[PDB]
Amino acid sequence: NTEVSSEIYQWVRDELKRAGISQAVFARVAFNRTQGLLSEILRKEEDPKTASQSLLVNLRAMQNFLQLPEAERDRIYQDERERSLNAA
Repeated sequence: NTEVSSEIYQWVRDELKRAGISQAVFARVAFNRTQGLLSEILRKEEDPKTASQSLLVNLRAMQNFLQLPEAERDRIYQDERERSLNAA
């Protein structure tokens, strides 16, 4: 109804295939922490019902990001090279 369901994992797969970006990006914008973790979380696909504390927090952040408007995600997905260097 309004709880953390398996849809969270399915959303990430759909968002990644729809948007068309690397895991490093979606992982940095979804839940900044450490690369490679998203792989283990997606591989197991364990439901929050039988998930750990650290796991529940991961899906919680991913949900808020997916719930946010596309306009916001677009600005985040685009803005990557904030420190755009210059050629002398």
